[PDB]
Amino acid sequence: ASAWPEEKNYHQPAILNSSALRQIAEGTSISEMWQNDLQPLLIERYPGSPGSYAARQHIMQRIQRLQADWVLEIDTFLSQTPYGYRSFSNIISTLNPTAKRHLVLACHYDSKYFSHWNNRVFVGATDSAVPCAMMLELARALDKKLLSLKPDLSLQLIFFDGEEAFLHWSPQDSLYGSRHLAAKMASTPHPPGARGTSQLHGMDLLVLLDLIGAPNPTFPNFFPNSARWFERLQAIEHELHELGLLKDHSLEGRYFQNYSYGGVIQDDHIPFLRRGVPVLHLIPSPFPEVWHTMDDNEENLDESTIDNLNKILQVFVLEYLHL
Amino acid sequence: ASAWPEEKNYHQPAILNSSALRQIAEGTSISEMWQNDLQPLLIERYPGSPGSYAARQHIMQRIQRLQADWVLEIDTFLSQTPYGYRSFSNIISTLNPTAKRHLVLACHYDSKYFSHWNNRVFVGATDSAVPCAMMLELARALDKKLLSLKPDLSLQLIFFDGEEAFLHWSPQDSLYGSRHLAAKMASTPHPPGARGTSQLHGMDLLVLLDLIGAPNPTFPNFFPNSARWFERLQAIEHELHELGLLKDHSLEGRYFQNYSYGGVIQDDHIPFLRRGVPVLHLIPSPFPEVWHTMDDNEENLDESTIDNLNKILQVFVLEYLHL
Amino acid sequence: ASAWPEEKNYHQPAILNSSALRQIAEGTSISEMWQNDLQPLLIERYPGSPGSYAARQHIMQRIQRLQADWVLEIDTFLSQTPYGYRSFSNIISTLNPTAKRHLVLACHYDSKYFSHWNNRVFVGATDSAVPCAMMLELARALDKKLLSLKPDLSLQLIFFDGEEAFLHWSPQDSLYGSRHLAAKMASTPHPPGARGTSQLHGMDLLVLLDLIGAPNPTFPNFFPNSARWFERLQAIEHELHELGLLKDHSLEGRYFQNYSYGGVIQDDHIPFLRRGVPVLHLIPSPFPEVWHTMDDNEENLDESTIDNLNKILQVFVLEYLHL
Amino acid sequence: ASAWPEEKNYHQPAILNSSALRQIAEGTSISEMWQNDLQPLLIERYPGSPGSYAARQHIMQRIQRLQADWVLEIDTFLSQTPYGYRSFSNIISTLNPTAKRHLVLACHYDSKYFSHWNNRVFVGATDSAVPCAMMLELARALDKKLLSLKPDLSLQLIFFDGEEAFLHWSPQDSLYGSRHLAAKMASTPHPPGARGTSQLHGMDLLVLLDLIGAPNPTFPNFFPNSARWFERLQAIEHELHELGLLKDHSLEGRYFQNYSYGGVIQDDHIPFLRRGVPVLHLIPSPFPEVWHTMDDNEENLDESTIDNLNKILQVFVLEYLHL
Amino acid sequence: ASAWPEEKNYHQPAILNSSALRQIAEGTSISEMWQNDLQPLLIERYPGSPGSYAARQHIMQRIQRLQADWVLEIDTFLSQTPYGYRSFSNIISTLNPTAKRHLVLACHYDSKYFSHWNNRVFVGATDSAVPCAMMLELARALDKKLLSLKPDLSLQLIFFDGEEAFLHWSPQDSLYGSRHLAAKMASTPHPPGARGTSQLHGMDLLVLLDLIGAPNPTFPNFFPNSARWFERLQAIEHELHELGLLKDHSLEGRYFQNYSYGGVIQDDHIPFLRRGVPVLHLIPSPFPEVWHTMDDNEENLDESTIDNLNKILQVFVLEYLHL
Ligand SMILES: O=C1Nc2cccc(O)c2/C1=C/c1ccc2[nH]cnc2c1
Ligand SMILES: O=C1Nc2cccc(O)c2/C1=C/c1ccc2[nH]cnc2c1
Ligand SMILES: O=C1Nc2cccc(O)c2/C1=C/c1ccc2[nH]cnc2c1
Ligand SMILES: O=C1Nc2cccc(O)c2/C1=C/c1ccc2[nH]cnc2c1
Ligand SMILES: O=C1Nc2cccc(O)c2/C1=C/c1ccc2[nH]cnc2c1
Ligand SMILES: [Zn+2]
Ligand SMILES: [Zn+2]
Ligand SMILES: [Zn+2]
Repeated sequence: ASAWPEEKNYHQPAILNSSALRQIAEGTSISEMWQNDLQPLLIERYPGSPGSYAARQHIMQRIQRLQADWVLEIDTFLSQTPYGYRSFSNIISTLNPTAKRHLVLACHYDSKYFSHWNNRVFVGATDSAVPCAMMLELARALDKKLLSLKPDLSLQLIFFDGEEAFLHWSPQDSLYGSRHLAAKMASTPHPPGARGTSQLHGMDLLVLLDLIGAPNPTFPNFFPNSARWFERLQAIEHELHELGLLKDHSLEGRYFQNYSYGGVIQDDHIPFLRRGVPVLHLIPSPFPEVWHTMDDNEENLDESTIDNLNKILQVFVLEYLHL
Repeated sequence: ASAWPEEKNYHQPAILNSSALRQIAEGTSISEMWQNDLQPLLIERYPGSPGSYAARQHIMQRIQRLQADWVLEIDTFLSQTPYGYRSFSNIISTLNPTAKRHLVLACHYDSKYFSHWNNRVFVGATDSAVPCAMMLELARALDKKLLSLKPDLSLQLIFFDGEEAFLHWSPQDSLYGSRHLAAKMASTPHPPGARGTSQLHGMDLLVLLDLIGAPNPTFPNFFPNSARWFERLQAIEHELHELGLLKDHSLEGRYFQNYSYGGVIQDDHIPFLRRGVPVLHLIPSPFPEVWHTMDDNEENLDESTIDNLNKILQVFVLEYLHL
Repeated sequence: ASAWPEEKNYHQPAILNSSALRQIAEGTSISEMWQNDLQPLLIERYPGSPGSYAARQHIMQRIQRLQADWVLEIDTFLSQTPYGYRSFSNIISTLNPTAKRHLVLACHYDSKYFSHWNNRVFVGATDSAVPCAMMLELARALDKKLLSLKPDLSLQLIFFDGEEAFLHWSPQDSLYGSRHLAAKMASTPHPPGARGTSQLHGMDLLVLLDLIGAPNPTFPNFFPNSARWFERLQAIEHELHELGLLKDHSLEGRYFQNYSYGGVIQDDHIPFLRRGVPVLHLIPSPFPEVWHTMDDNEENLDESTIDNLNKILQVFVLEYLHL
Repeated sequence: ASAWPEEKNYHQPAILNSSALRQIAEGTSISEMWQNDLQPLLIERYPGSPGSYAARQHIMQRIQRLQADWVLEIDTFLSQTPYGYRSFSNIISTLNPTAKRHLVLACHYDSKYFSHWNNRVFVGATDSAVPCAMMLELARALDKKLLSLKPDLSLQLIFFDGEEAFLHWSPQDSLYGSRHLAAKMASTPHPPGARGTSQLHGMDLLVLLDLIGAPNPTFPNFFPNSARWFERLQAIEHELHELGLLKDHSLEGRYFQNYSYGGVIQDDHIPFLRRGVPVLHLIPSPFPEVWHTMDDNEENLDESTIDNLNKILQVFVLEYLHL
Repeated sequence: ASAWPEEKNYHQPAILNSSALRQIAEGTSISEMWQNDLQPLLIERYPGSPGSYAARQHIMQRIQRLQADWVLEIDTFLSQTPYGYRSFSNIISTLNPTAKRHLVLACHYDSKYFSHWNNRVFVGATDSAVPCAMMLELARALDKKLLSLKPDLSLQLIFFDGEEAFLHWSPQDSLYGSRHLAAKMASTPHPPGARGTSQLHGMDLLVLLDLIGAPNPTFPNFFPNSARWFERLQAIEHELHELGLLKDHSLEGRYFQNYSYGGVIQDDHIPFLRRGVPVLHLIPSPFPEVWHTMDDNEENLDESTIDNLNKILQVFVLEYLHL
C-alpha cells in the first residue's frame, strides 16, 4: 500500500472570512435555479421512462455548458427487478478524473413510480428533484472558482438512477444505481495503474442529498466518522446567519442540530458506507410530510430554505477543497 | 435434566452497605492503576505488532502477580483479512473454570492500525486501553475478596484481540477476536462432560467495556434483557454519590441516564448477543470527541471519571458475586 | 394488472362525529373482556402445550359465536427449532375472504417457555394475552356494525403462534408463525384466479398489537409509510379525551406521541414489513417493566389503560372500514 | 419420533409370477395411451398459458373417470421469475391420503417456452408429455387392481408445473412446482394431528420420469438408497425380455444398465432429495437427440420403447404395492 | 428483448467440402505457431508479475499486426485474494463489436503461482500457454477469411487472467477474471441501446480451451445444450482423418470420444454457464500427467496432436461463421 488513502482523515478545510462568505451568498441565485435547473426536473422520471431520458439529458446540458472541465460518464447498465431486467443510467460528472482524491456530492435523479391517480402524477420535488438542481446550481455558482483545478483532490458529482424501489422496498428492489456503482468502483483501480487501491479509496467524503426542500428541515449527525464535517455544517450555518446572509432563518430553527441519530436510513449511501467510505448523509429527519404522495410538488417547496442550503452547501465545499 | 442455565434470570445481587461501599471506594487507587496498569498499555498495539505482544504480556504479568487463582489462556489463532492471513491472540483470565456459571467482563486490547502522521501514533487510550487498565485494576483491588471463590458462580475476564477493522468496517473486516471466541465457546461443553450445554450457557452477563475515559460519558440502556443490571449501575452510582465517594460528580451529569438507545452499535458483544448471551454494553453515546483520532491519548483522559467508574464497576461486580 | 393494490395508498378514514364516538365508548366493556375474553388466556400456553390448544379453542369459540360471518381457519404447520421439529398453529379469522383488500389486526397467542420456578408460571399477560383479548373484545363490541359487510375492503384478525424464541432470540429461533404466513400469503394469489397479486397485496395495513397492558405506555411512530395512520390514533386519542370518554387520562401522558424511533424492533411484523406491507406497530417503547418476568401477570395490568386503548382502537377501525 | 417412517427401508416387493406378468403386459394398450392420454397434451403448455390450463384439465378428465377413488388437489400458487411473479399449478392425485406411506410417481406437465419459429411450436413430446401419458395409462391399466386399497401403504401421482426455465436454467429460474411443494409438504404434519412426522416422511420413494420416449435410452443408477429398487427394473426388463413380452428389444441395448453416474441432473427431485426422500430418477442419460428442439415432437417418438416402459413400470408398481 | 437472442438455438453450420478442408489444413503451420506464438508465452506469468505484462503485450502485438479489424479492450480490474487485493487484466479481442451475436473462443493466459523448486519454474505449457497459442494461430490462419465480416454474427477471443487459484483452489480463490467478466457482461446492454438484453445474450456459444497439448487426449461432451456442436467436432475430426489431413492419428483413439462425463469441471466457463451461456468445454479428461508440475513444459508437448486440433477448431469456426 501507500498512504494517500489516509489523507482524508487529516484533511482540514480552509475556512472563509466574512468578506468571502458574502461573495458566495451573493454568488448563487435561487431564482435562476428554480427556473433553469429545477423546473425541468419536475416530471415523472422513473427508470426507462421518457422522463429518465429528458432529465438525463437536461442534467448534462446544464453541466456541459459550464466552463470547468466536467467529464461526463453515463453508466448505463442492466439490473433485475420485480418486473424483470431493466435499464438504468447513472450520471457521473467529474473534475480531474485522475484527481486521485475526490469529494463527492450525490443525489438520485429518478422519481418513484406510481400509477396516475385522479389525474395526478408523482414528481418528487423533494424526492429528489431539489437535490439534483441544488447540485446543478452549485456547479454553476462555483464554476469560476472551480476552474482553478486545471493536495491532489477535486470534486465529483453523482446523480444515481434507480434509487426508489419499483414495487416495494427491500434490498433486492432498491438502490439499483448505487449498488452497481459502489461495486464497479471498488474494483476499478485508482489512479490508473494502481495495484491495491480502488476508486473507493479516493472518495474522501460522500455527501448525499435526499429529501430536501420542505420547510423546517432538521438533519441529524448520523455517522461518527463524518461528524467533524457535520460540525462544519453547523458552523457554516451559524455564521452565515450571524452575518445576515440567510433568509427567514433563526438559530432556534437551525437545520443542523447537534443531536445524533439512533438507527440507519437506507439510501444510496449504504452501498458505499458498507465498503467503508465516509458519508455525510444530508437527509432530514423526520421526512417531509409530503413524502411519497402526489403533494411532493413545487407548490409545497420552501424557497427560502433551499436558498439557505445552497449557501451552506457551497461554502462547505469550497472550504473542503481550499478554494 | 438440569436447568442451571436458567439460574441467571433469577439472579439477584447481594447489595452492599455504607461501610462496605466506603471500604471499596477506599481500596481502589486511580493513581497506582494509572502508573502500574495503564501507562504500559499506551502504545501502538495493533494485532501483529510488538505493542500487541507487549500488551498481551503486560496484561498477563499484572494478573499473574495477584493472589487469586486466575487461569490465563492465550487463544492464538489464524484468520483471514483484507491483507491476507493473520494471527490473533485473545486473553482469557478465569477464576474457577469449573464455576459452571461465570460473570464476564471484557474489552479489546488491540489498538487500531493507523499509519503515522506528523510523527504521531494512534494509541487508543479510551478505544481501549482504559477499559483494559480498568479491568486489571479491578482484579487487583478486589483480590482478597475474589480469593473467597476457593450458587456456583465466579468471574472471568477476556481481552479480545482484533476488534478493530484492518481496513474498513464490515462483518468480514472486524471482530476477529470475538467472532472466533464466541464460536469456540458455543461448541465447548460446559461443564466438562455436559451433553447439551455449552460454555455460553455459563456466561451470565457479559459486561463489555468500550470507549471509556472521556469526560461526560453517558451510557445508554441498550438491551431489555440486561436492563435490571443497568439499573443497578444507576443505583450504585447514586449511592456512591449521595455518600460522597465520587469525585467531581453531579447528578446532572450522571453517567447512566435512563435513556434508551435506538439501534445497535457493532462491537465484541455481537457474536455473543446473537447467540443469546446477555450483554451490558458499557459503551457511551455519543462516542468520545477524540474517537479514532490521534487525540485519543492520555492527555485527554479524565482521571476523575475513570476513578468514578472503577468504584461503580467494582461494586457492581462484588454485588453480582455475593462477595 | 388492475391497480387495486395501490388503493391502500390513497384510502381515507371516515372520521366519526361526537355522538358516534360516545356510542363506541359505551359499546365496549372492559370487564366483560376481562372476565370472558382474557382470563381464559392467562395460562402457560407455549407451542405444543395443553395451553396452546386450550387457548386456541378459546379464541375460535369466542369468535365463533358472533353474528358476523367470520371465517376461522387453522393453519397448522411444522418448523425446525433448536429442539427439533415442533408443530405450530396460526389462527386466521376473516370476514369476506374474497374482500380483495383487508385491514389486518394481529398479535401473538403463544406464551414464552420457561421452567416453572418457585412454583410460578410465565403466563404472559401483556406478552401478549391482553392484545388477544382486545381483538376479541373488538370483534364483539363492533359486531352489529361489522355485520353490514354481508370499496372492496374488510377485516382480518390474525393470532400468530410461536412468536417467542424457544431458547434464544435469534432469526432462527423466533417468529415461527409469522414467517410461515408471510410466505404462505406471499405465494397465494389474491383474489383467487389472479396472476400477479398475492394475499399480501391485499393487506392494506397490518396493525400489530404487542405488549399492551401496562401503565403508561408510549407508542412510537415507527414507519413513515404508516404515519398518517399513526396521526389518526393521535387524533382519536385527543378527541376521545376532549369529550370525556377516557379514564384516568391526561394529555401529558398521551399514549401516542409524535416521537419517531431509532432502530427496529423484531416482532411478528418483520416477515411482512420487508415484503412491503405497511405496518403499524403498536408496541410500546420502553417495554413494560415486567417484560419476560414471572411478574407479567394479571395483577400488574392497568385495566384503565386497556379500556382506553380498546376504545381508541375500536374507533380506528370503524374509521378505516367506513362503518 | 415413531417407527413407521422407517418402514420404507425394510420394504420389499411381491415379485410376480411368470403368469401374472402376462396379464399385466396384456392389459396395457400403447395406442389407447397414444390417442386418449397423450395426444391431448401435445400442445404448447408453458405456465399461465391456455395450454397449461387445458393440460391440467385433461390430466384430470382421465384420473377422475377411473373407478378408484383418486383424490385430486390442484395446488395453485405464485412465485417470482425473470419476468415477475407468475402463477403455477401443480397437480396431485392421491389414493388413501390417510395412507401414511405413499409410493409416489411424478413428472412435469409443462412445456418450455419458446418464441415461435418457422411457424413451428415446441410441445415437449419427450419432455415431458410422454411421461405424463405413461402415468395416466398406468392408472388406467391398474385401476381395477388399485381399487383394492379400498401394511398401510398406497400410491400417489404428482404432475409438476413450471419445472422448466422461463429464461435460462438456474436454481432461481426453474423447478417452480417442486421447490414449492417440497416445502409445503416438509411443513405439513402427516398424518393429520402428528407432531413430528411431516408429509415427506410418508414419501416412500420418488419415481420421477423425465425425457422419456426416444429410442434406445439408458437409465443410470443414480442413488444408492434406491439401487435396490433400480436393480428390480433391471430384473424386470430381463425377465420380460426373456419371456417374449417386450418389443423390438435387444438385451445388448437394455434400458436399465449397470453403470452408475458421476454428477447429478437437476430436476424436480432436488427439492425432495435435499430433504432426504428416496428418489428413483428415470431420466435417460444422455438426453434425446431432440431435447429442447422443435423436433421433440410426436414423429420422433418410438411407440415400442414407451410401450416397453409402461410394462416394466406397471410391474414395478404392482410389486412395490403387493397387488 | 425480442427473439434474435434465440437465433443461436437454431443456428446451423455451413459444412465444408473436402476441397476446402485441405485448403484449410494446408493453411495452418504448427511450426510457426510454435516459435512465433507459443514460445514467447512460455514464461512465468501469474498475475501482477512482469511476465503477466510481457505475455499480455505479446498477445496483442500479434493480433495487432493482423489485417482484420480486431478491437482489443483491456479489462484491468481489482479483486480480493488471500494475499489481499491485487490487480488483474483480461484481454478481449473482438470483431464487429456491434455484431449482436458472437462466437467466443477463450482460454486463460496466466500461470499458476509456484515457489521455485530445485531451480525449476512453472510455465503451464498445457495450462494454458498452448491454448493462448492455438487461438492466436487460428486468428492468423483465417484472417483473410475473417476479413469478410467487414445473420449478424461474428467472433471474439477472450484471454482471461487470474484463472488459477493463488493458493488453495476454491470458489473465492480462482477464476478471478472470468467471474468478473461474466458479471460485467451480464449487466451491459447489447446491443448498445437495448432495454433488456445483455452482452451475454450475444454469446452464442463459448468455446473454452484449457489444458491442451499433451498426447492422446479425450475430450468428453459435457453439456446437452452444446452436444450438437460436439458432434460437429467429431464429424470434422473423423472426416479429416479419412481425408488424411491428420497426423499420427488413429480412429481408435479419437479425441472427441462421444463418451459422457458425470460431474462438472470447475473452470472459466462456470460463471458463464450459470448465466445460461452455451459452452463447449475443450478440456481433456483425464488431465495430462504433467498437470501442475514443473514438467508441464515444451519438452512434453506433442506437436502433432496440437497441429491436428489446430485444424479441427479452425474448421469448426469457419463452419460456424459460414466462411
Ligand atoms: O422508499 C421507501 N419505501 C418505504 C417503505 C417503508 C418504509 C420506508 O422507510 C420506505 C422507504 C424509504 C426511503 C428512504 C430514502 C428515500 N429517499 C427517497 N425516497 C426514500 C425512501
Ligand atoms: O470502527 C468503526 N469504523 C466506522 C465507520 C463508520 C461508522 C462506524 O460506527 C464505524 C466504527 C464503529 C465502531 C464501533 C464500536 C467501536 N468500539 C471501538 N471502536 C469502535 C468503532
Ligand atoms: O425476545 C427477545 N429476547 C431478547 C433478548 C435480548 C434483547 C431482545 O430485544 C430480546 C427479545 C426481543 C422481543 C421483541 C419483541 C417481543 N414481543 C414479545 N416479546 C418480544 C421480545
Ligand atoms: O433445462 C435445461 N437447460 C440447460 C442448459 C444447459 C445445460 C443443461 O443441463 C440444461 C437443462 C437441463 C434439464 C434438466 C432436466 C430436464 N427435464 C426436462 N427438461 C430438462 C432440462
Ligand atoms: O485447479 C485445480 N486444483 C484442483 C484440485 C483438485 C481437483 C481439481 O479438479 C483441481 C483443479 C481444477 C482445474 C480446472 C481447470 C484448470 N485449468 C487449469 N488448471 C485447472 C485446474
Ligand atoms: Zn475503535
Ligand atoms: Zn416476549
Ligand atoms: Zn492449472
